[PDB]
Amino acid sequence: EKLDKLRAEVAKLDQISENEKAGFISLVSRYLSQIEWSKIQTPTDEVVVPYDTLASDLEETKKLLDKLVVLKLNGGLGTTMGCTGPKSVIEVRNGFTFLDLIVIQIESLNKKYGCSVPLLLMNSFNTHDDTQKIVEKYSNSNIEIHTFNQSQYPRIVTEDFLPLPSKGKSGKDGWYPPGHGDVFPSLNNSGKLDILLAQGKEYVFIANSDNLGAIVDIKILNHLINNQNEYCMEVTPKTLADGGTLISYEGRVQLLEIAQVPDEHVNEFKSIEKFKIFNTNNLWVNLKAIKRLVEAEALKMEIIPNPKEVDGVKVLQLETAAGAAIRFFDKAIGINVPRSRFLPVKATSDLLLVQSDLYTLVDGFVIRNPARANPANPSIELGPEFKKVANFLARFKSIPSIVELDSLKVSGDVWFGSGITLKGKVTITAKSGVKLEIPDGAVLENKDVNGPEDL
Repeated sequence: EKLDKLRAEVAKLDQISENEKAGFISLVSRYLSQIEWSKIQTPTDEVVVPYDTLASDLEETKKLLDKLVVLKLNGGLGTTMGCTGPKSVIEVRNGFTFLDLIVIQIESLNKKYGCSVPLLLMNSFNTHDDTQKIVEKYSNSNIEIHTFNQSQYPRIVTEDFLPLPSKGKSGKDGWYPPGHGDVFPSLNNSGKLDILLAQGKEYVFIANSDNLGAIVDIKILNHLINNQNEYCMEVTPKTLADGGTLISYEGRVQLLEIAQVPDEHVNEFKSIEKFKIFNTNNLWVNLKAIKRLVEAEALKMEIIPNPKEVDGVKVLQLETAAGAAIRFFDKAIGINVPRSRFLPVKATSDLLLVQSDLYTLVDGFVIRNPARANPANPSIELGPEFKKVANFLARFKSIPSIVELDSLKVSGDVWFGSGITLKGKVTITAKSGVKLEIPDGAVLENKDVNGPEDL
């Protein structure tokens, strides 16, 4: 029994709590111990509710908001985009970080309705101390901000299936936060869940701190209160560029990810024709239901292995997803929302969009320029030279105007001046060894640039 050998070594660790050891051992048990395609059903409009059908007063809206807590997933670092510290503290636009804008937006909500919707940041051991220091700057803000630290699990050395860390030794490299599905046991273990319940809060709105579209939506909250759904996942129509989908399966809604799709149906799953929606990671969950299901040990989400290398040594990081929890909640639904609620910043190409003239900031909210009639955003592709935020900023003296852009692709050592306008289809391909400069004031429209001769 490899399970006993691992549980015994986990028990000797002194860096994490007994609750965390038990949760990790549980994940390992499921990992060590596929959907039936013919049973999958497309959700009806009663199971995935189109946003246009939602039922449309300051004081009554306060009564709704008084039941809400806003939780932002803040356990991840800015590594992908070349930044240290929490991903949420990268600057988005006009010097404001993701977390800055979240705070201003809740301040706006509190002012308009005379409420105090609490903000709860779910940190990880990778972000918690920095976030504690950072949230000192909101001390004078019209907001109640709290934080908690999610679970800390040991990485598993793949070769011998033993924990990487050891008793009484430091080192972040030995550990990992076990995904966003951990929000539910962590809300409980940290004590925040009992406090929220005791305060009369009833629903938590969960979202990634890097989704600029994930604002509190009164119509959605109103629907949940009126119909007592225990869980609502916001989905949005699939495009070619898109993720897990909601299905009806054995009489209730559940998330389906490609990992659970048998090989012979992966192409049908990946197609655009059968599944029309995907999960935005905007989640609304009933707090009493979480407590019930955490205490019943019912939240047995699919294990996501997420393997990694620590100084070239292969490790396992067993994780779970927050969206996968939906199949355990009663009266669970999807809501199919417009894509304006799905604006994740995952790459510097997304920063280009939000920092451009395509958007502006209005009281903390990211507002799309109405002069772009096309509701689709331009496609933007940049080479690895632009991967890191600082390098992306250096290579754009100003952000080009892209209101009329269809698509931009840039590769090679390219440096943009200021005051540039891009229209239609623009490709810029700097050949090997060429440091290509796009001049100040350039207008590029339906143009392929392959060298200085094209400028």
